[PDB]
Formats: sequence, structure tokens, C-alpha cells
Amino acid sequence: MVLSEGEWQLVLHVWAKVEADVAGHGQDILIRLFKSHPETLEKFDRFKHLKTEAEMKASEDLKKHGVTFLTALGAILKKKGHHEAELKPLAQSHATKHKIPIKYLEFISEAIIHVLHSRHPGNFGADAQGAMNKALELFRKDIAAKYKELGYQG
Ligand code: HEM
Repeated sequence: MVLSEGEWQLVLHVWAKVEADVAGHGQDILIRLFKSHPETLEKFDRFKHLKTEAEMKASEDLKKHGVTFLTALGAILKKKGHHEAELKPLAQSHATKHKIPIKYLEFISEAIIHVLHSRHPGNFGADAQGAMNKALELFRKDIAAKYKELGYQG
């Protein structure tokens, strides 16, 4: 799939707002995923023991990881599709070390879109959400092909 330049602009405009608070968004998104799909929390051996959303908010480690995760995603989106080199180390660790099924990457895409919609309504109307969605479907499609090449899932 190929996004047009206008779709990438809608994506990078709302991302420029997200980057004013990277740790806050990282945190909001991971919690949102864990709440919505609690099975995903089991993949993290470091956070698994968290029991409530209050425990999640208060975990410094979780917040540090939400910064790591978000930065990496930001770096991929700013490539505007040309992300082959970035995708390599990510596909290898998530498919071989962490073992993260594509279905989970669909759950986290839904969590990203929930949070942006909550925090940035004026910059995330229907066309901007369609563009963000296109960009994460592109990322999932490419990661899924990498996964196959690595021997995982398909
Ligand atoms: C948009 C997608 C995502 C991005 C860009 C991403 C990014 C990252 C980055 C950059 C790290 C650290 C380095 C590494 O191990 O490669 C990481 C670690 C990890 N990721 Fe993700 N990830 C994504 C989706 C997920 C999903 C959906 C899950 C689980 C349901 C997951 C599970 C983990 C785990 C288990 C680790 C290790 C955490 C720790 O160090 O203990 N990731 N991920």
C-alpha cells in the first residue's frame, strides 16, 4: 500500500502534537491496551504483576518503556513508508524474543487510535484517522511479511 503525501501530512501533523508529551502518550497507550486486552499484559514479564490501572500509572518502568515504544514508532512513521531498515530489528525481537502475534499488533493499533482520538479531537477528525489507520495497516502488513521471512507465524 502507498499513502499519498496528503495522508502522510495528516499523520505527521497529529504526531507533532503527540511529541509534545511522549511519556504521557506512551503510558496512555500501553495502559489502554492492557485494559482492553488483558491477555497482552502476559507477554511482558516485567509488568505482568501489575493488578490495577492505578498500579500501572504509578509504574516508572512502564512509563520508561512507553517512551521507548513510542519513540521507535515515531521513527518509523517519519520515514513515510521507507522504513525497511527500522523494521528489521523490530520484527526480529518481537517475532523471536517476545513472540507477539499480529493480532496483538492490531490491538495496539486500536489503542493508539483511541488515545489520539481522546487527546487530539481537533487534529484527528475522520480523514486524519483514516490516514493514521492506513499508516498502521502499512506497518502491520510490512511487519507480517518480515515475520514470515523470519520463520514466525506467518
Ligand atoms: C507499534 C508497535 C510496537 C513497537 C514500535 C514496539 C517497540 C518496542 C521497542 C522499541 C522495544 C525495545 C527493544 C526490542 O525489544 O525490540 C520493545 C520491547 C518489547 N515489546 Fe514492543 N513494540 C510494539 C508492539 C508490541 C506489542 C503489541 C507487544 C505485546 C502485546 C510488545 C511487547 C514487547 C515486549 C514484551 C518487549 C520487552 C519489554 C521489556 O523490555 O521487558 N510490543 N517493543
